[PDB]
Amino acid sequence: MIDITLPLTDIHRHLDGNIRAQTILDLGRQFNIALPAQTLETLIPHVQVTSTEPDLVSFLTKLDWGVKVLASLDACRRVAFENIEDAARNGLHYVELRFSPGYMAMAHQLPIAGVVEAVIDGVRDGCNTFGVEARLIGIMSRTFGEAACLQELDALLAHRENITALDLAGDELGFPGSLFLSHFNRARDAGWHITVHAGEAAGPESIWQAIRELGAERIGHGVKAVEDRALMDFLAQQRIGIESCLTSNIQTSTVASLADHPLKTFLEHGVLASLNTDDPAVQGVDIIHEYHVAAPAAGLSREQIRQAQINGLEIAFLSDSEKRALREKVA
Ligand SMILES: OC[C@H]1O[C@@H](n2cnc3c2N=CNC[C@H]3O)C[C@@H]1O
Ligand SMILES: [Ca+2]
Ligand SMILES: [Ca+2]
Ligand SMILES: [Zn+2]
Repeated sequence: MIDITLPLTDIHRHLDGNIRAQTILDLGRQFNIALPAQTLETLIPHVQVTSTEPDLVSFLTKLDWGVKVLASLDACRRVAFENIEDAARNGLHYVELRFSPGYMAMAHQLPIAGVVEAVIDGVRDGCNTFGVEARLIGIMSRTFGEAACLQELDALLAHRENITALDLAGDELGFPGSLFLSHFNRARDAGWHITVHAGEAAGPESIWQAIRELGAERIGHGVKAVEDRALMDFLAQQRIGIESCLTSNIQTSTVASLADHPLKTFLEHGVLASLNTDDPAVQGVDIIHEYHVAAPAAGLSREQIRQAQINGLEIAFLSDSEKRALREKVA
C-alpha cells in the first residue's frame, strides 16, 4: 500500500525520460519534424518499452525521440511543466527531477545553459500551479564522453543556485565513473549534493568508485551492491541512499525477474533504499504501479514497502525543516 499519512516521493525520475507521447506528436507537428509514427498507437513502440530491452544501452535509445522534438527552449519549458503536472497526477508530494541539458539540447543544438534555465522556469511554473514540491538534479550523460559532460557541467554551474545535485547517467560500462573525477571535484566544490548511477550494468566496484571518488551521497540502482557485504555495511552505516527502480531494472535486463531483485535484501540490511520510477513515459508505468505491482512482485512485505516510502524522504536532498514540513502536512 501507499501510506497516505506519510509523504510520497520519487527521487530518481528523469524529466527527459518522461516526455509524454502526445507531446512528442504535438511538438513534431509544431516544428515539422518527421516522426517514425503519426498516431499515439503507432508511436508507442518507438518511445516506450513494450516488454524488455536486452541491455542498458538498448533501453537508453528509447528516450531519443522525446528529445529529438525539443527544437526550442519553450519546448523544454513545456516538458518541464508537464513533468510537474505528471508528478501531481500521481499523488507525489515531493519529486527530484533529473535531466541532462546536453542530451535535451543535442538534437537541435539549443544553448545548453538555456535548456537549464528553461527547465528551471517550467518546474517553477508547475510547482506554483500544482503545489508539488520539487528540486532539480543536473545529469552529465556519460555516453557522450568527458568533454561533452564538461559542457553540461558548465551550463549547470551557470545556474548553480537553482540546482540541488549532480548525477552521472547513461552508458555505465562504456564510460566508467573513474573518468569523471574532475567533474565531481567541481560539483562538490560548488556545494551540490551527489548521486551517481552505479552498479546497474557494472559491478560493485563501480559503486565503491562512486562513493569513494565521486563523493556520492546516494547511488542510482546499486543493484550489484549485494555482491559485497562490506559494501552493504558501508551503505547502511554511512546512510548512503539507494535509489531503487524496479520496473526499470526489468526493462534494462539488469535483473531477469523481480523475484530476484535486491531491494528486499537492502531493507533487511538497514540500507536506506527507496522506491522510484526512473523514466515513466519510456517504461509505461509511474509510481503507483511501482508500489502496487512491482514492489509486491519483488517480494516486499507491507512493512517493507512502508519503510521504502519513508526512506525516500529520508534520503531526499532537503533540509530537516523541509522534510519536517512535508511530514507534518501529510500526517
Ligand atoms: O536524463 C537523461 C539521461 O539519463 C540517462 N538515463 C535515463 N534513464 C536511465 C539513464 N541512465 C542510466 N541507467 C538507466 C536509467 O536509470 C539517459 C540520458 O543520458
Ligand atoms: Ca506542496
Ligand atoms: Ca507534529
Ligand atoms: Zn536513471
